[PDB]
Amino acid sequence: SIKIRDFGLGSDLISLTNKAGVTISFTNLGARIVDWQKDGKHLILGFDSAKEYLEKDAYPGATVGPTAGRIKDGLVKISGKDYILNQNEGPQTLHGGEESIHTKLWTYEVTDLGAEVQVKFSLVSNDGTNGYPGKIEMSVTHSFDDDNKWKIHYEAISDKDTVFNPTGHVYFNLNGDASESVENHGLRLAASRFVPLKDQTEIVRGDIVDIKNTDLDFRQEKQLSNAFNSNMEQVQLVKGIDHPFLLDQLGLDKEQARLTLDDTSISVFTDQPSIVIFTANFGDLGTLYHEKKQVHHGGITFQCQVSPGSEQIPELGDISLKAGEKYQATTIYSLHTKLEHHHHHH
Amino acid sequence: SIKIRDFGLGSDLISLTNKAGVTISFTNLGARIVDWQKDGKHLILGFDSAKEYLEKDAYPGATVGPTAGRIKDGLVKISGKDYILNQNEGPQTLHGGEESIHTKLWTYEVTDLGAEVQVKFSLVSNDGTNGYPGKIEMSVTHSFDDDNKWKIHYEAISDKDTVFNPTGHVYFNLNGDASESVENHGLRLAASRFVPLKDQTEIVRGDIVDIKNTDLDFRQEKQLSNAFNSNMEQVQLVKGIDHPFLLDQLGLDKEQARLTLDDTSISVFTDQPSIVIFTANFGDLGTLYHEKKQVHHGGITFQCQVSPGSEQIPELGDISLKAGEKYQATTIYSLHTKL
Ligand SMILES: OC[C@H]1O[C@@H](O)[C@H](O)[C@@H](O)[C@@H]1O
Ligand SMILES: OC[C@H]1O[C@@H](O)[C@H](O)[C@@H](O)[C@@H]1O
Ligand code: NA
Repeated sequence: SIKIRDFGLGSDLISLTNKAGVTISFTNLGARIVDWQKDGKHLILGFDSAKEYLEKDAYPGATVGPTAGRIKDGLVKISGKDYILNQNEGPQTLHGGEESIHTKLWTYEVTDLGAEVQVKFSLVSNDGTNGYPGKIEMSVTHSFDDDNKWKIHYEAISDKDTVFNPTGHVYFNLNGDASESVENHGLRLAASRFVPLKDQTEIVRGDIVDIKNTDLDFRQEKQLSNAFNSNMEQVQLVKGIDHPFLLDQLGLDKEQARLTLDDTSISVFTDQPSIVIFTANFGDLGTLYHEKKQVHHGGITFQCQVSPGSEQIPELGDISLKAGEKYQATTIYSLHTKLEHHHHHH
Repeated sequence: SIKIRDFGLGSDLISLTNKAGVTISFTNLGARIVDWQKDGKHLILGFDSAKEYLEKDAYPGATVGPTAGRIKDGLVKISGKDYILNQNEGPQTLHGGEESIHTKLWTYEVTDLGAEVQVKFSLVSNDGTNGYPGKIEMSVTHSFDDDNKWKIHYEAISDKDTVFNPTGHVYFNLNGDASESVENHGLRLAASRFVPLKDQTEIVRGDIVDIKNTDLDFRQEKQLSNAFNSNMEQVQLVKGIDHPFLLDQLGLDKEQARLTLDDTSISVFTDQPSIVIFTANFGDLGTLYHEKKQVHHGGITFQCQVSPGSEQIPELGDISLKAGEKYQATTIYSLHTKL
């Protein structure tokens, strides 16, 4: 079933319940996921109204872009030309600049396919918005089906050569409580390399490093605590994880990551080459989620996209988008129960 | 009473009914007025869903900007520098360029003051959007009261020197039906001059013209048909009226214009210096409003703002907005019924 109601400030909340009783909800403010529950338990982080997002943290569950991540000095090269984008983090352009797409009300239409329900959000980024050549006609379709798969499908076409590499900013916390650290979760991730950051500004260092057999190696499932407790330079730098991991094998058909807690698992599939993992390294900020003070490490993202830093590390990819060319990207998060045995204590 | 409902594509329809039983409705799609009715008759033109506006005509009732009207060649100069804005009508920038603020979903908040209810719409125009320096934080407040006064109050702040001169694009039609020409309405307007158009491109011609004692003199109430049947080259040029009229006396307290049909009249007040009057000169287009095919001359606007063409005729004013300055504008449409 599908339900809709005002979510505040003119945004709406679209709630779907599939045949298995699982419910998931989205808002057109930032074409974002607001909640995902199983048996009354929140699987992700979210707020209860639109205003909270605007006042507390606008990123959670949002669609971010046009370019996700940081671009050093806000400088990109588009068809031999240098362009400077809005700089909202020091000289850096983070997540598309200020008052970006995650802060706008997108229009939308719901399509009921029975076993699947699609919520297609649309927005036009005008030419020159935040320094980006356009216009860019974007759409993000969020769908949920009877198989417990939440899929995000992105599409875009620009009138001019530009750059495009958006992502989905959901945070998971299988504890269903922000005040509980995700160090108790098990993580499997099919990636043998990562992109180190230069320093506190978080721009890329310039090299790609092999992480096999270090505390960041999750090719074989291990608890997140292993990473959090690590004193490896990079972990200490950011007080957790806040990095792009390069997938070893590409393709929508492969389970790239799996996050488990007891009997619940979330599997990640995508057609993108990297996954930026940020573990809510907010220290004592304590943003309130459902009246619970969020803890350091109280959430984890799996932002699938082309890795940030390609400006400096060309091997990472090319995010350019040619005029008239159709962009597409697909990321899927699937929920499972008793996929494996995970019985630990922390 | 206030009622909020889905208006399509995620947009909302906010309807306010005052003590007199008059109903006015707005949508956050373009911070716009959708309907205004008394005793079951529509006083303005509007559609029944968001999709219609997008498919048929996105301008009716909307907040248009950042700059309302046409800018020759899309060119403006800011702090002595040339800037080219998005061109959406040939080389001109009309109503802020393509996919402008009238096509965006604005956020909003309703404030019930009892005798008056306000709906405050907000939107951020990012720096560089359609060529305009910013970011510009804008808000438009539409309010309605028990005295039948519909007021629009604009506010904006920019992080950078830029240009700003928005307007409200409601079309009135006291016949309550689009298939009926407004030629039968009487119009009074406190302006002795107007700004002629150069040609069919509708860019300003360059001069300011005195209209005293011509078919366009409405200082004394007159029926629109007069203007409409005029042989004035400017009338002939656009097939009706599509021009900026310069108000003789500035100030919000003065009734600047009045539109009448029978027992019903609309008074216009504004703190702006000009009113752009466009009489829906669409010929056979036949846009459908409420299933009624619109006729040529089936509507009239009162776009209060600084006259378009200031790029070429500086006497008209200056639409620059310096960084950090707060822009304000107010326009009121007051409804009256003779007893
Ligand atoms: O929400 C703010 C956070 O956004 C994440 O996507 C970035 O990776 C973090 O470095 C940043 O602190
Ligand atoms: O909606 C399009 C119309 O907008 C009006 O404000 C302009 O004055 C007309 O020239 C134009 O045809
Ligand atoms: Na809505």
